Amino acid sequence: PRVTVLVREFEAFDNAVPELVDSFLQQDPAQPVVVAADTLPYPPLALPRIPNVRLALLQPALDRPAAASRPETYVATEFVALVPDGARAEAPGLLERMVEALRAGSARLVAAPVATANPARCLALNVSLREWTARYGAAPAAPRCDALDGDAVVLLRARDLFNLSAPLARPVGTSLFLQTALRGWAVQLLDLTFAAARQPPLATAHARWKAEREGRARRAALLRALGIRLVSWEGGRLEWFGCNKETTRCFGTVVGDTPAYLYEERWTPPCCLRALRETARYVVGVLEAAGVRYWLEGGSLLGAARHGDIIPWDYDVDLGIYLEDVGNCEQLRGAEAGSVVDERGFVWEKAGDFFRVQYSESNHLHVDLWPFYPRNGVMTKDTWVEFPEHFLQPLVPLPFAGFVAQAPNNYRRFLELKFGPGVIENPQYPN
Amino acid sequence: PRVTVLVREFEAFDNAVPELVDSFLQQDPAQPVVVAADTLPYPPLALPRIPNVRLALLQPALDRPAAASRPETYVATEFVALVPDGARAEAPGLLERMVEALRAGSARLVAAPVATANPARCLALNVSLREWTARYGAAPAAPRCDALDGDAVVLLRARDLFNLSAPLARPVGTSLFLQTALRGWAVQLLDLTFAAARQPPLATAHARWKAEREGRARRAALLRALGIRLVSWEGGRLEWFGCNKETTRCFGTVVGDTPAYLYEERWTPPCCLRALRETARYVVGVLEAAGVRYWLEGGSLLGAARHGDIIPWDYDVDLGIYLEDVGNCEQLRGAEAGSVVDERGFVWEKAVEGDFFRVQYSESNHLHVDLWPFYPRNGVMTKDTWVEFPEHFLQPLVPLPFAGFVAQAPNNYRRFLELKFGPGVIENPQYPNPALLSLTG
Amino acid sequence: PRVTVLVREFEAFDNAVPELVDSFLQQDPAQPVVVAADTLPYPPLALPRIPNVRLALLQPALDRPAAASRPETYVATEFVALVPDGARAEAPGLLERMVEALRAGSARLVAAPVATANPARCLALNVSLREWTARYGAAPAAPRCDALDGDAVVLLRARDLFNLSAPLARPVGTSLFLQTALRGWAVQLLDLTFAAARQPPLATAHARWKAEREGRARRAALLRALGIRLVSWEGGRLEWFGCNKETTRCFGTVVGDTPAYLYEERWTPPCCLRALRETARYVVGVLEAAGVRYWLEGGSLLGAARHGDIIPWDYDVDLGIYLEDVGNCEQLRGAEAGSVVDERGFVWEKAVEGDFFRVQYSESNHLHVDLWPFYPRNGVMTKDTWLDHRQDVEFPEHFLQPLVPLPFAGFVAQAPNNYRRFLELKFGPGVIENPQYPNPALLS
Amino acid sequence: GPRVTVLVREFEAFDNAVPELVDSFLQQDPAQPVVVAADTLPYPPLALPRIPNVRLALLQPALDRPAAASRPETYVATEFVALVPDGARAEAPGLLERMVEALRAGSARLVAAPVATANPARCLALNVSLREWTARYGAAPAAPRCDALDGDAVVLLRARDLFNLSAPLARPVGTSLFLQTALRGWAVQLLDLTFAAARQPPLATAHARWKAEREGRARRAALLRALGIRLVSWEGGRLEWFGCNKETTRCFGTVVGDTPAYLYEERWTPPCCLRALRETARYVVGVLEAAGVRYWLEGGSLLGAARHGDIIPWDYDVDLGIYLEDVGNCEQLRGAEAGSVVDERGFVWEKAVEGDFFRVQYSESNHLHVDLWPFYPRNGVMTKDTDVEFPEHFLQPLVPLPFAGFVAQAPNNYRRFLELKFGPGVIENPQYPNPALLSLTG
Ligand SMILES: *[C@@H]1O[C@H](CO)[C@@H](O)[C@H](O)[C@H]1NC(C)=O
Ligand SMILES: *[C@@H]1O[C@H](CO)[C@@H](O)[C@H](O)[C@H]1NC(C)=O
Ligand SMILES: *[C@@H]1O[C@H](CO)[C@@H](O)[C@H](O)[C@H]1NC(C)=O
Ligand SMILES: *[C@@H]1O[C@H](CO)[C@@H](O)[C@H](O)[C@H]1NC(C)=O
Ligand SMILES: *[C@@H]1O[C@H](CO)[C@@H](O)[C@H](O)[C@H]1NC(C)=O
Ligand SMILES: [Ba+2]
Ligand SMILES: [Ba+2]
Ligand SMILES: [Ba+2]
Ligand SMILES: [Ba+2]
Ligand SMILES: [Zn+2]
Ligand SMILES: [Zn+2]
Ligand SMILES: [Zn+2]
Ligand SMILES: [Zn+2]
Repeated sequence: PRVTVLVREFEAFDNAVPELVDSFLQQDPAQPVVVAADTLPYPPLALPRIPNVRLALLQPALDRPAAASRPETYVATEFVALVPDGARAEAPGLLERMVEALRAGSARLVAAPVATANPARCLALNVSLREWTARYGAAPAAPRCDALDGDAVVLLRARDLFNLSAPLARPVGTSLFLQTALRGWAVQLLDLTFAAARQPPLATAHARWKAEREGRARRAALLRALGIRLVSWEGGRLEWFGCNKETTRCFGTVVGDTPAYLYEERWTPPCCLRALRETARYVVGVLEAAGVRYWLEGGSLLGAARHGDIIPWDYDVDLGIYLEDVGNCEQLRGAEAGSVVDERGFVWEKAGDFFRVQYSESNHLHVDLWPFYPRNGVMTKDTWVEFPEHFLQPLVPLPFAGFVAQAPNNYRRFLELKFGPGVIENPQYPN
Repeated sequence: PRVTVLVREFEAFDNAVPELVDSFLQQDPAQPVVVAADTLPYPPLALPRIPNVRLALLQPALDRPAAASRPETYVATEFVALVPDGARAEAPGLLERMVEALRAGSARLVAAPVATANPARCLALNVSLREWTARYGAAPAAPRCDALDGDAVVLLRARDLFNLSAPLARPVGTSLFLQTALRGWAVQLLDLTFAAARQPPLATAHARWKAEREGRARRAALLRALGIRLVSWEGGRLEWFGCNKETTRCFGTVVGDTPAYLYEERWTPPCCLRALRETARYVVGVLEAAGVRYWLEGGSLLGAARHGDIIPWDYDVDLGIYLEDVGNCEQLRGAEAGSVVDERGFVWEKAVEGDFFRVQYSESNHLHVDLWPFYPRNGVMTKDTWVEFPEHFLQPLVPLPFAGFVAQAPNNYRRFLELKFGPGVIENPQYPNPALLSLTG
Repeated sequence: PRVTVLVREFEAFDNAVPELVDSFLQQDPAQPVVVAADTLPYPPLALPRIPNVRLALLQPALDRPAAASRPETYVATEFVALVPDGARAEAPGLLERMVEALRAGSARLVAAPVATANPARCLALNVSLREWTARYGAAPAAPRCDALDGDAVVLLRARDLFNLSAPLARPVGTSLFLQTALRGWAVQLLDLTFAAARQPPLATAHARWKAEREGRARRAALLRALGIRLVSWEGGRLEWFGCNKETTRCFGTVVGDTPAYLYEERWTPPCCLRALRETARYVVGVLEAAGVRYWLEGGSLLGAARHGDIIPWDYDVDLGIYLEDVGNCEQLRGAEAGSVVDERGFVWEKAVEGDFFRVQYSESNHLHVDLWPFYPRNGVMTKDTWLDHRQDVEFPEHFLQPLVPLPFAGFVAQAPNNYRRFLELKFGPGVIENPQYPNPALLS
Repeated sequence: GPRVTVLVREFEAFDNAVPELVDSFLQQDPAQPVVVAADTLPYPPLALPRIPNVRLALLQPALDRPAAASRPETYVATEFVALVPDGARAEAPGLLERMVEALRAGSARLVAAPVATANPARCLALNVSLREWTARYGAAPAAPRCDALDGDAVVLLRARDLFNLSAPLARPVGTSLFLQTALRGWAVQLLDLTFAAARQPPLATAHARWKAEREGRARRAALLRALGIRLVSWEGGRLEWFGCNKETTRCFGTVVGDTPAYLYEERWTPPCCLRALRETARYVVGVLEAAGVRYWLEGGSLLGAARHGDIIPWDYDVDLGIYLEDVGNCEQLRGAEAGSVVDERGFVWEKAVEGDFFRVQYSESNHLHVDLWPFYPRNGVMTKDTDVEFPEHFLQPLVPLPFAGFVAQAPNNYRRFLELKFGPGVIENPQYPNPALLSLTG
């Protein structure tokens, strides 16, 4: 029943780690304690310089072996307890009680909230790497949950913790449960409680605001490194960690009509789809304002017919327009002379049969506009397939990407025209 | 098969790695080959789908075990051959030649240049972590070297490569030899040449420009992460990677009075020393032009007397001045009414705590020269806040080299220093003591 | 099951500890390993400087806390395995199998021999601190023993090993089992074998020779530090670690008639008793050949009457002689002129107290026989100077006419007739049947 | 409840006043905790009161005791410990809590009160340098705030501070305690309180004192050797040595891979070894000057001379160059080619294993040495046909240079000479040993 206390979540500029360590040492003078950090914390932690208390520095160093930054090599015991800063040991035998709870139960992780201002609460959590998304919500089976929000001591076996790909990546409260929920592991929120530090850290408003800003930066760098572009919550709140109007798009130049994310066995990053939807809405608005006849085309019409949205692995939007109405829209006659950046940041280009509207100068997610003209009662272009004009007389309202778009009438027939029978019900899933 | 080809230095957007892997397989279909990358290379490498060729993705991922990001997981042979993009295997029996050479020699690394436009050259290298410096130079004992500049296949034992802390940190050409040289290991540049790829990568000026921009960015991040603040060639062609006029100073606020670098078992970043020398020179220039009597004080006078420079673990400069001369200098007169940024960015302030003056390098970089006003009563120099000393030490002042210029010092400064610090202090430096610091705090 | 490997038995000048530690690291790269030494070994051990392999220096040091020299603070695991130099991990998971047997069995220690030229064997062991003796013999209930002889990996719980007073005193093979056997613990000798080092230490006869010497010196210092004077084996072989003719006696000058070892709740060291018996045997042989009438006196007679030997907490021997006979013995004649060293190294001298003689084992070892001269006044034996003990009294001469044989200290000695009445006259009724310390007003 | 445990460690079993000491403290408070600590059971018996608050702590391994029994903290349940020397007696009541009150209100982690004996404690300064194996004592400039005490004092400090040291009760406590506390930068405050002397003071006769001092001196010498204190000095003088000498082996023995054992221990060269090196250098130089052998400081010896006029503190030998053509002028050198020569003052002169150089050892047992490297002009260059080769004008002429306490000869413009051999800026950038580096590079 030997447990190593492992401290990872603290701020060098303001912490209660010395009190934390001394509290556990008072219950057992030989208590193994590992404080982990990326670089040597300054001001000095001034931990007891005793063999059972050790500081593990996790970044590479010119004068250290590979083993010196691998944390399992500091942990000899069967069980490990992640303790956040602000916790202290008061009553004895709490770690042993958590161990017997873990062995008695069926959850590979047990947790005991710390009585801070934000004690841990259960949460549900669903990770979809394919969609670059993590969704949180209220946990139906509490005290059994997928993740925790707030402060808690977490206990698990060392073999379980250190076989994870990133066991001590910060913030631990986000990184750990992303990895354990993806593996189908559960955490049991026990009824035990650890007391708070008698002199808690981040006592002033400046200190707390400084810590929250650097914590938000670490959380953003973590999610970007691990492929989470979107955190969403039950209730609707969204947290974005991908591209936007002032950045480049997430994947860059496609070759051979296969974007990079497909080889990573993922679909389109949700931030990229968001920009495409917003550009589709903007362009349609501009076109309808100028009185230009447009209709959904290609995979955009297909996605609209299938589920009213962009096909989740597509990376552009295709609209058809009447060649005759091109002149009615200022952005487009300007696009003939050269690239036009309008007042809202969108970039209209002609390149090439067609026009292309990019989300911004830096973010090259685009809507392609393909002009057709009626010559035979058939709609046709001039460089390269054609379709009869009666599919556009009239056009029908069709939900797409958050707004009501225009589609050819009888568009399921139109889609079997362009793609073959059964296209809507048989999606061509990437493999 | 005893060697595993490992490819780490290449660019996703333009490379010849397929030709590389193919060239080694054309000589032995069973040859073990590992292409290592942080993320899946795009466009697809389309490497042969055989068991002995593996793509090693070294970044941690939510869906993978810890072992997947450890490069030793992918190598099961005794040696590793680090092959740069642009190389190719043509003459059979070349890796076995490098094995025989390394076995018979005393160097732990052997290398063969590749016949590109930039073939490997032999270099000397010493790494001082205390001084945060990588000193390069021409290799006196060539073809036994400390580092290589250029393209080469480097062969060493897998157990050696993967015991390094950062075995595949990029650029490998920089990261590997910083680690091996610090360990006292040599690389032996053999009389063997690998051919270049028949379609070499980065052939256009544009491709090269993008590769070089990314490569320099990776080098800069690598040196900062590893605590190399200064790179030099033959003591010149200095390359800096630390603080400057526009940044914070490297160590920030001292709580000790023991700056952070002492707990890291190093000395003052050269980076910071340079700013201190710059500021001391500028302040002395200002004091002399304004007619302010100054002299080197405390550890600055001690360092000047010892070796004519700042003590390499100190972090400021101290000067004494006559108090009655303060009025002669506009920055100092302005410093008593509040903080003044002068025309060259230096910040002159009057620390109300100690009744002294402080001149910062810049508004953001708080390396400073301190000015201690003394005034004579009864022929003793004294001040009213806190050692006092007889004025005859200042009558007259003598020249003394310090920090790249000639400074003023008290006469009989060795006596002066001995009365302030004790006898023999010039000869017995209080060298930093990590063990003791670990004990006292 | 987590097991820390702990290495204590090795020589700095010649060892295979690097091979040992690497052999366990090849089975588990994070295997916790503690090498313990008294001082920093030179030449350098050059262990892997990785966090799971640590060097524990048990010396005091000005710049270290108390914890730095307490080995338990280096061991965080439930179990610890003492591994000797010259051993090697080859099979996977032997430590796990040893843990399993310890859990399943009743012994607090389990052991696996090492395939050296001298694998561990199973031994019985009784420790008697009161008698300063460790008695070894063949194991009656093997493979369950009190002690081992030879090289073995010994696995036990850290809480058990580090609760011992001297868990890592060298030689561990002697020190550990002296402590565990005294506590009634057993060591189970398992049917598992660790391999020997591929390049074993002490490869040359010279290197071996200096190693056997410094081990012998360490063992001797260990037994003296722990108060083991005598070690015996099943064949009857004895090794001594105390008194001899060439040294000082073990205990020094006695105040209050109560020697220092009694307050340590120990009896007379077995080496001091041996010297006392060989001195008694010699002195009696000299007096008989010289024609001096002697009889067992005081506590020596009492011990003879009880069990034919020196009282086990006594520290001298007392004999009475007719004073008219002193002139018959050359040593006694010389002793009145001064201290005499005789043909066998014994020292004869007239004492510095009450007109009696004293015979020392040697010049350096002052264990002695005291000779008390008596003369008959009127059928009553008496002296002119008397020490202030209840045992120093006049007595009737008829007790000496005639003397009777009585076994004492391995030989037949002369005793007063009716020695029971003689002893009760000098000590009070029932003295033979009621043993007590020389002075129970201080210690009983 | 009492907050101080009296601890008695400094006493002699054959002659002490410990029973009086214990009784005096129990007479102010019968429940006062008192601990007498000893390595073995003191004989003759102490016969201390058989009450629970009086305990004999035996600090010896024993076959029939648990680990806790030999640990002194086992016996202390109070926050504070008062180390009381034998010869003290408690008379004025409440002296211990005045000392507790002083300690809490002050800023020294130790407070002390002298005992009114023949040798009352006096305040001292103490600098401990493990790197130089030296304890430097002197008068205390900021008394009554000290680093160490000399004499008899009751010393009070927190139990957790005392029992956290490596050797809290090592004898003599008056030496071991302040070596450890001064190294930690702790201070002792000599309070203006005084304890009374025992009514019947111990060691009252000259013979008893002689025995007591002999054993104490023996304990002190063993303590400084075990703790690595080779030299004790008072005001920089009155040197007291505890290392090697002319009749012993050198401290670090045989060197493996030019890395002497002291470097791995994160220290520099022992001061006894440096002293012998300076003696041998001065002697060899004097012999060479009297015999007419031209010599010059070479290598690291010259480097130390130019830098600070002494052996570099982590070097362990001295190197001199000589003209080969002058070897015949020296008797000891002439004999050195034949075989090893012990000269009239015990120094040993040898021609080397190979590499053609001469070696002069301090003595037959102590192998600290000066090396002599013979050169000869071949053109204008100095060479040994088996050290760097350098132009001969650096020797035309030689210059005086302070070194190791005398004046030695050096190559002219030794600064240029040194950078030709070692590299630019060598005099100015010394790099003391790097044990962490050493740990990485064997
Ligand atoms: C994760 O998956 C389940 C179905 O397997 C789903 O019902 C649940 O809502 C998902 N998690 C969240 C937080 O929505
Ligand atoms: C991963 O788990 C396996 C099996 O429990 C174990 O052998 C290994 O040591 C673990 N990895 C660690 C703890 O880094
Ligand atoms: C790993 O590197 C360290 C250097 O710090 C060394 O102590 C250790 O022996 C190395 N292990 C191997 C197998 O090279
Ligand atoms: C140990 O003591 C037991 C119990 O009296 C006894 O039977 C046995 O013979 C003794 N063994 C030895 C080796 O003395
Ligand atoms: C102790 O060191 C201080 C500071 O280095 C010095 O001023 C003082 O003279 C030293 N004292 C002794 C006795 O060496
Ligand atoms: Ba499409
Ligand atoms: Ba200073
Ligand atoms: Ba008797
Ligand atoms: Ba040298
Ligand atoms: Zn995106
Ligand atoms: Zn800097
Ligand atoms: Zn004896
Ligand atoms: Zn020495």
